[PDB]
Amino acid sequence: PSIVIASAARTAVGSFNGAFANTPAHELGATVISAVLERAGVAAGEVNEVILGQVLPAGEGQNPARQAAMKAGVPQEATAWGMNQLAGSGLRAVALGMQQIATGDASIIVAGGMESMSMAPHCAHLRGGVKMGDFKMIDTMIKDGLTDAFYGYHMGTTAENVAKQWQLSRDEQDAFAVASQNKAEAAQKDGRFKDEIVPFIVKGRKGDITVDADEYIRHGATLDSMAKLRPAFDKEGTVTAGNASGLNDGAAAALLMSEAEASRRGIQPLGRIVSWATVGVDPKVMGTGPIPASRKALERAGWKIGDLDLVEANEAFAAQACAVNKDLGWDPSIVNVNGGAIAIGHPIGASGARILNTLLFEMKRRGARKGLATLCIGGGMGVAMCIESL
Amino acid sequence: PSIVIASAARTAVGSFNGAFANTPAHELGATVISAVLERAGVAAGEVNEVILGQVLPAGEGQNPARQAAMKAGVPQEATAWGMNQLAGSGLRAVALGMQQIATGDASIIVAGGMESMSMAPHCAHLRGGVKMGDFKMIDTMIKDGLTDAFYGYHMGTTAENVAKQWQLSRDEQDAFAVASQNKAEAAQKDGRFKDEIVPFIVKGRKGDITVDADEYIRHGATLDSMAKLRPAFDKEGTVTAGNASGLNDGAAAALLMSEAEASRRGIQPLGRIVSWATVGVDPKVMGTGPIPASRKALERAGWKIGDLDLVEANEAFAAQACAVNKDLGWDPSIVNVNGGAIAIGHPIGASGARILNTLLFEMKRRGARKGLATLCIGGGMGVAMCIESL
Amino acid sequence: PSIVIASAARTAVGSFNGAFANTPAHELGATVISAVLERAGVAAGEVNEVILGQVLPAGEGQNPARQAAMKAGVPQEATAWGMNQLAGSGLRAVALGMQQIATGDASIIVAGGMESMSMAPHCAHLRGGVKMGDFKMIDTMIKDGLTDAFYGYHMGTTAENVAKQWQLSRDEQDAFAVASQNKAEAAQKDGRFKDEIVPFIVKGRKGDITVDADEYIRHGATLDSMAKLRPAFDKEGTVTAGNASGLNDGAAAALLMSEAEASRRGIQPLGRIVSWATVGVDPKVMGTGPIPASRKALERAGWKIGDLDLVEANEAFAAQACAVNKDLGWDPSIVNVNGGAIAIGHPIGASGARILNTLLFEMKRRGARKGLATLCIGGGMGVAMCIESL
Amino acid sequence: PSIVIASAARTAVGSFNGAFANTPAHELGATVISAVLERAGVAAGEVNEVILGQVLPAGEGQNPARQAAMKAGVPQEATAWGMNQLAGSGLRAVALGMQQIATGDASIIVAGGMESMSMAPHCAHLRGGVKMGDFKMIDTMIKDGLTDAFYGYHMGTTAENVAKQWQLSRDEQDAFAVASQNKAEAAQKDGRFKDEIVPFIVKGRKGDITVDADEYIRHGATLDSMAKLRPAFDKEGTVTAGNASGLNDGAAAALLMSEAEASRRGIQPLGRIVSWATVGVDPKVMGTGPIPASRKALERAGWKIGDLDLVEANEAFAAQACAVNKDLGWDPSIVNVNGGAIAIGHPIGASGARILNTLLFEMKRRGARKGLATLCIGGGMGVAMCIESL
Ligand SMILES: CC(=O)SCCNC(=O)CCNC(=O)[C@H](O)C(C)(C)COP(=O)(O)OP(=O)(O)OC[C@H]1O[C@@H](n2cnc3c(N)ncnc32)[C@H](O)[C@@H]1OP(=O)(O)O
Ligand SMILES: CC(=O)SCCNC(=O)CCNC(=O)[C@H](O)C(C)(C)COP(=O)(O)OP(=O)(O)OC[C@H]1O[C@@H](n2cnc3c(N)ncnc32)[C@H](O)[C@@H]1OP(=O)(O)O
Ligand SMILES: CC(=O)SCCNC(=O)CCNC(=O)[C@H](O)C(C)(C)COP(=O)(O)OP(=O)(O)OC[C@H]1O[C@@H](n2cnc3c(N)ncnc32)[C@H](O)[C@@H]1OP(=O)(O)O
Ligand SMILES: CC(=O)SCCNC(=O)CCNC(=O)[C@H](O)C(C)(C)COP(=O)(O)OP(=O)(O)OC[C@H]1O[C@@H](n2cnc3c(N)ncnc32)[C@H](O)[C@@H]1OP(=O)(O)O
Repeated sequence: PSIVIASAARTAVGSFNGAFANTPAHELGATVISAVLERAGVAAGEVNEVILGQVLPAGEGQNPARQAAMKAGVPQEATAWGMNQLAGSGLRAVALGMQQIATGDASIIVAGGMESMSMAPHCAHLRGGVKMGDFKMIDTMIKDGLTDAFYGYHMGTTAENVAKQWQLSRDEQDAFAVASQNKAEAAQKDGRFKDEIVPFIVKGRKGDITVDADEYIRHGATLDSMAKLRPAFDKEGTVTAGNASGLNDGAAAALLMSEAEASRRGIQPLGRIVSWATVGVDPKVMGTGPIPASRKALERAGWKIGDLDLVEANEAFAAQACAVNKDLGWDPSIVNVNGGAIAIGHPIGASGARILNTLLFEMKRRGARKGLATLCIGGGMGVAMCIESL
Repeated sequence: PSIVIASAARTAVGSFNGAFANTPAHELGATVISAVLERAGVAAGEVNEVILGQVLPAGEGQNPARQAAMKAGVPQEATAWGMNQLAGSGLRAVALGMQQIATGDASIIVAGGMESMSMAPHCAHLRGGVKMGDFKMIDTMIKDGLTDAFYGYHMGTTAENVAKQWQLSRDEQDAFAVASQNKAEAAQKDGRFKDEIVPFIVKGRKGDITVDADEYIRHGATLDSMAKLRPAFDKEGTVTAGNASGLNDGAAAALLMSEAEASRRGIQPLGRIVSWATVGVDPKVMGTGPIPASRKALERAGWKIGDLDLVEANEAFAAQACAVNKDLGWDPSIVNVNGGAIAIGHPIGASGARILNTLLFEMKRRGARKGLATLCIGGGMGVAMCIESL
Repeated sequence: PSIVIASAARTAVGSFNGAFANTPAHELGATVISAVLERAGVAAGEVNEVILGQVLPAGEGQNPARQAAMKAGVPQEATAWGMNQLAGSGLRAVALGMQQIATGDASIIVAGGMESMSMAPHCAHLRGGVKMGDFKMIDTMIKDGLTDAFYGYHMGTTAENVAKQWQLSRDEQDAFAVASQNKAEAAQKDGRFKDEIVPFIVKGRKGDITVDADEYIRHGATLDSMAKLRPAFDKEGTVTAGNASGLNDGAAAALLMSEAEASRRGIQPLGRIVSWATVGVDPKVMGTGPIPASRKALERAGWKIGDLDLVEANEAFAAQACAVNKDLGWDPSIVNVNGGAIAIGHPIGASGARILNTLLFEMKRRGARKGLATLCIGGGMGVAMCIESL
Repeated sequence: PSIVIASAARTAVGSFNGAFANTPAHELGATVISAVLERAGVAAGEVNEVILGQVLPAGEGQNPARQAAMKAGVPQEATAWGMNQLAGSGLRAVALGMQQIATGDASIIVAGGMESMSMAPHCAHLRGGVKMGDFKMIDTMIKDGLTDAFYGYHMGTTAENVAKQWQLSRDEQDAFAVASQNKAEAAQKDGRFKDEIVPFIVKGRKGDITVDADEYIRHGATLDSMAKLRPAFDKEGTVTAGNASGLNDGAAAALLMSEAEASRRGIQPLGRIVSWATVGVDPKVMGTGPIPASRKALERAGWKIGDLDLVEANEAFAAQACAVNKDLGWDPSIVNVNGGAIAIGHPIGASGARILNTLLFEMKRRGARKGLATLCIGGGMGVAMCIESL
């Protein structure tokens, strides 16, 4: 089996309670679904299944993947499901879809992720009844997204642990963050994100608004402004809101089919999926996940690390990002060339399809042959995928 | 590629706010994961991944499937993820596991489902705030489990749609339900759930309790107690509390590996998976999903309906189940031989694994060579899987 | 001016989530208003104002006093208002009614209090929105009723403060508590609450229930059952659920007019109000409020402590009740002759009026000439009223 | 007894979720208490009681009036209590305060009201429990403040009832409303609210903000702006957001003592309370309440309507204000000379004190000898107070 990405698309990443503050994930989803269909010239009638990574579905109704697909125009006869491996989710969905094709179960799959961290509700278990006493309304975004289920503290605390292990100074984390911002503002301005982004129309009462730019990138980001910030978790620590990514909203998708199918339709694919791997690590240092993941995927692809021409490695925190780069030893000048999530944002279930978008379109534009996408995963996991240009 | 269910276990299904009223899904999940390992004689450290269907994860912490796997002693090295195709989630998880092993990405998978409908919280989106006026706190079990996203109404209203299209009377669904209650009562007393069920220890403060029996089945179920119930959804309707399944809690799972590996380990498998399928249908008549999904599966196995020795066809509603039997035309004496969900319970994300567990242990008990398991899915889909004993 | 109490009534006192669990305070209020009118031979058309103490009006609608008055058939031309001096409220309401008559602003007032602790809601401020992080749903009963606003701790902690300053042992508190129960039981069995109580009909769907007995009084209370309880507020503390009053529902009221008006009508009044007083104390030892208030009220009446024939002093906690008795030195045999709040219950806003009811019917029964009613108030206050028989 | 108002003060009236959006009512209250004291040259140690009207206390903690008094430095020996007769509260507190002094129960009282509509929580009764389905989180400001308890509709509907009975056109209402804005604007710019307002410091993390000006008054209000609005309550109705008052925060108070005590201390009082009255009306036309109350107060004073030099009549709705003016026949040019609540706001429990404040400082400024303050009250009441200058 030879499976290709025929097309891909993503929304802009919206800031917490910004452009997409009242926009449900399945609407962002539906827009990306329509985009990948139109970009490859495949009708929505020909899609067999839609697979979407989503971490925070509380309150959005039955199977939001099926809602995304129906709104996109996919017919009732196809199928649609969601899945959750946290930040890994959106890239893992892409691997799952490839498997559907490889085992002769489907011809054409749309896979990716969607998230609205904005729209995540607060909740409380209330059936028994609260006879006496205050009770907590729990923020589901914090509880289901950002808190370790075993140790009970924030993901940023695991970033703290990774920093300590690898002895990464505050100045090393800030300098990395300022580079990711500077790279991102540069790509934005030079038009390097227009290709991958499909504009979203936010319908309203007193006017439609078109959103086509990443609103979380901060312009003119400087080391001095990074150095002014207070530590955000450990009170004499090194992780801040400046060297960690944010809470964001968006969606992203790819259309997969067999190489042969693409050639029958005259489609020029963005890449062939050569290998993928998922691996587990200690949850206290979950940011190490991408290391055994990226190395296992490379092993499956039969490739050496120096064979890679481009990498996209999710930047949840500057700490885990510096460490991952240090261990694997690949050339920093080929990693996150258009910036990473510290700058662009981290819409969790979507992020893995997001970075895959960035990779595929950058690989197309510089003529790169081989690349890899990798992310760390809360609870101690990593996921990775190798991509080769045709 | 030939993939087999080495082993399988489920919990008793508990009634709503009943035995597992304060038990999170991942604990019921950890208990079945450990039982599949034990029953097979496989060490937890040999498990590559745990895949669990779960529909209602709100408030349960990051990646509940990872929480289940970790409490069951599966090492940190392994991976876990959750997925949602509503009531088909648990069956689909098994197929996804199968796929992991057939694409050469894994050796040993634990797959199934888990659900606590009792532990599901109420929620509201409150980030923008509520400037003025009343607002609703939403039941996430109804909103995310039992309400159609497209038309707005309860799943029982779809069952009513199918009762009118297939012209099924209230005496025909009442007859169906009592028969299911009688079949499930006779099975329980006969000892025929003992093998599949693993006891679960409810940890309390004033005493542990060991749950090893389904508590939702009602004994001595009469047609008159059925015929004295007012309709739940349509006031001139046929669907009532008694001819529809309940709200339940439980978990259900299966250990997957290749046939060659089952033989190297000296494991005699419960069955070989031969084909599966999912298909979509008109959401208004979602209960019909199992018709095309069973047909596609049966065709992907090269089988005729006639070949089948045993079928488990989830009874969400008597209306949908009466209708599926009518269209397919298999012998109703080989369907849900030990009762159905009307009797037993319908723990949504878990139900598809549940009915697989009953199918496998019954097929072994009687000596049946071929089995089909199938379920309808909210939003309008079906899933099915063909099993063959060795 | 001389103001009399022409008539008085109270409902039975309901247990927390017991007989009155779903009855709003204003329906209790209305039954008592009707009763005081009937008992005096005064028509509702003659009432000028209704004044009701009430601590916990949240969720009850606009001005519950007006709702109570209107339901009892008091004409729209009358006025009605609520007030809050915490447990002082129902007694203060009577002094405020007496003031409207003394200043010539009204002729006939109904005053007292009403409280539904069971029907108190939980609440949160949600207008600004909750951008990120958990929030508490606050129990309004605990927050508005039972928590000190200055120090942040439960009223039971101020009882601990008093026990420590007055060196009152757990043994002494428990004996006081068991004596309260035993006196209240005896009084109930002997019929001594019959006169003061007006029966309340709790309307239902499957039948009405009449409630005319205090349900919180525990029959056969033992010293062993007080002695086994654990401290409720301080782990080396002495105050327990046994030697504190409970959380309760009820209403109580009195009909006030000038002495000259009672004589024109041919009414035999229950008592003349001779004096009242309210004084502040340190919040930390609020249970001491009755000391300065009783002494002030006695000064104003021109009476010595030894002149009193009967005293009702509210027993919020055994600790403060004991301290009050010690400081004042009145003969304990004339205090709370029929038990107090430890046994009967403490429906906050109604209690001041409840104990006045008990005092007036007992004075009448035994022919006592001079009486005092007093209560402590959260936030550090005391209220007292001197009554003389005619 | 002759009782005088020695001094008075109010905060600026804040807009809904505006300047006081996170300021509890008791904080606003404490500032006004300190101000009346400072203005009269009376020490906090001399105050016997504080009486504060307040409609919406839910969530604020035990007895907010005590909390306000304590914050202002009134000694623990003094007493404090809240009351609620709706928009009547803040004026009625003054009359209650006058009564304490007239019956010789106190010498120095601070009386007024406070309200934070912004801080009013949402609530639900959750004790019994919510077994299944959605439930309502009720806005306490609307339920307890603005909804009639007998008919279930907004106060705005009662305004429509009045407009209908009195045949008041939309253009007459919109003219009154624009006049009220234009008079308030003029008075604000001329500095006529300076004397009555005490500045409130809103303590902020990143800077304090001093609030000394009424923020709800619209500058340059046009008739065309009123004329374009949609009816707010009845779809062919006449009452709009423009010709109704708003939802607002504020506090207001007066220091009261005997005329002879003022003389001893050398205080030139703002006024002598000559009479007061409260009367009920039909709830359906509650806006007519000022008519019978103002006539009763004038009767009790021995004054004809034409003896009055200045009137303050609260403007809940233009409709009722117009009705009141037409029935009473007072010269409209002496009524609400500096604008009314349509322009300044309506902080419910504080409103009656706010209008008293305005009346006293205007009477002083122009040398008017005879004044009257009156307001309508939800549930069908009126309150009125007559003042004479010394
Ligand atoms: C495997 C995984 O994927 S784990 C990853 C999952 N995602 C996460 O864990 C998210 C991690 N981040 C978070 O949880 C949150 O965004 C936090 C806690 C770090 C920050 O949240 P907040 O406390 O609300 O920080 P916020 O975004 O407001 O920033 C704080 C201040 O720093 C400023 N700031 C941040 N970055 C910069 C910068 N580069 N330059 C200058 N100023 C900056 C902001 O403007 C802000 O100022 P303000 O509050 O006066 O307006
Ligand atoms: C794709 C899919 O899978 S769609 C399927 C998804 N599943 C569902 O939608 C679940 C459908 N069922 C439901 O929603 C609910 O069970 C309902 C609304 C139908 C009824 O449940 P509830 O409203 O919570 O009521 P409850 O479970 O307490 O039972 C109601 C009454 O019927 C009685 N009852 C129900 N069945 C029977 C029976 N077979 N014999 C005798 N009595 C019965 C109960 O004992 C109870 O009686 P009571 O009022 O005298 O105490
Ligand atoms: C000025 C003023 O007014 S301040 C006063 C205001 N009012 C108050 O502060 C009320 C004080 N009391 C309270 O707040 C509460 O009732 C508390 C916290 C003390 C106890 O509340 P709860 O959690 O409902 O405890 P609860 O009433 O169920 O009692 C606990 C146990 O003690 C037992 N108990 C209580 N009294 C007795 C007794 N006399 N004999 C035997 N057992 C007893 C109960 O039966 C119960 O037993 P269980 O746990 O085995 O079932
Ligand atoms: C006896 C008694 O005391 S009963 C009195 C008790 N109080 C009440 O009953 C309160 C009555 N008022 C209310 O309930 C509310 O203020 C309402 C329902 C009338 C309006 O409230 P809201 O829903 O928040 O509407 P809002 O105040 O935003 O006004 C709506 C629009 O009209 C506009 N508007 C308001 N006043 C004016 C004006 N004078 N000129 C021009 N436009 C105006 C606003 O700017 C707003 O425009 P926008 O939303 O595009 O920015």
